[PDB]
Amino acid sequence: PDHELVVCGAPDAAALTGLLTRVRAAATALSRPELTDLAAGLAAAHRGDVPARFAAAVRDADGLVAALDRALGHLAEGGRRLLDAGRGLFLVVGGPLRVGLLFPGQAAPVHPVDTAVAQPAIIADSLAGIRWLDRLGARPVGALGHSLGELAALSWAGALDADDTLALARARGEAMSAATEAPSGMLSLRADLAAARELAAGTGAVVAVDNGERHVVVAGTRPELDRVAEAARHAGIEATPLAVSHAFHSPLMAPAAEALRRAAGRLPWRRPERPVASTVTGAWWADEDPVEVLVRQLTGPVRFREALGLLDADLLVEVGPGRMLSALAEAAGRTAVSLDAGAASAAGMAAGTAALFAAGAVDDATPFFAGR
Ligand SMILES: [Cl-]
Repeated sequence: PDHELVVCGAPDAAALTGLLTRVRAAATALSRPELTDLAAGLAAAHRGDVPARFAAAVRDADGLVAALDRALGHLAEGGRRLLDAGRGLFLVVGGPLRVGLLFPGQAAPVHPVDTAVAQPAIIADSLAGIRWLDRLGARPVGALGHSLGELAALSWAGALDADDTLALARARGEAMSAATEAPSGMLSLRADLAAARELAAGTGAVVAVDNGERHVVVAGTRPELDRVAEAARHAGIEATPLAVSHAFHSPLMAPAAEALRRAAGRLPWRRPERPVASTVTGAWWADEDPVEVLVRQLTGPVRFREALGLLDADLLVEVGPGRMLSALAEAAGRTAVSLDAGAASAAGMAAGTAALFAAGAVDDATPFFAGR
């Protein structure tokens, strides 16, 4: 892997200080294979009930020394909690913390693209992510899925098996690409929901995605989006056209409901057994009919702002390809990191697994070192 995961722990903060000091000494000027040994040994020896925890995703020994120095300096001034998702560095004394999951939708990297291809590809990566959390015994407090991601969240929560979920994603991708006729698309506004509704009022365009206080996407035909783009310029609101050929999350997707209602209606749906904050309802999932919810998801808005606000969590882990949702979460002042499931680069796997270990949501990092 291009990044190594280095974890360790101790019974308390004083003991962790002593260990990190020894590890720092042992790490200086190690070659890459030597660092791998040091890391693999630490993961084997520091797993189970590990009261005070450190985890970092590092490119080399000098990155490891830099991480240890930050953690040591933090401990030295009496700090008990350092969570730097953008540097893959996590220190927690006296956790566990509450961790929530984020499942991305399209517009996510596909391991513009045809939505019939992208949807099952993305869901296949998210389902691989779920197999990783399962291999780790991860205990998050709940999940949300943005758009297409609601399907992966529901599969994580036990509402639908992996094979039926992937089959649904294929059928949904096919239905959605079958729906539009007249040129249409999406326009992202750097503005809140009320400002977007003011710009869209009377234009024909509607709110498609409510991401946050500074990010709301509207959808409509091309003449409708041009009216909003004109209004946004006059109001001094920044409007960015999206590279998509369909309105999504608007009434122009209604013709897909027949095909999707059929596909979804044959499946063995179960009640979710874990909490899911829905971006269709903006509420906790509480015994909804999943078919009716998936059908109105075609035409209604993505309620990501509302769903993220429900998910009470100190740290969020994105389980899917790319890092779109972690970027949205950080825009809301939340702490988030992505596993970047399916990527060529191990960067996200290392950083995401480090976050899950330091937060106490997984007890054993050894699966990172298996089958190299
Ligand atoms: Cl394992």
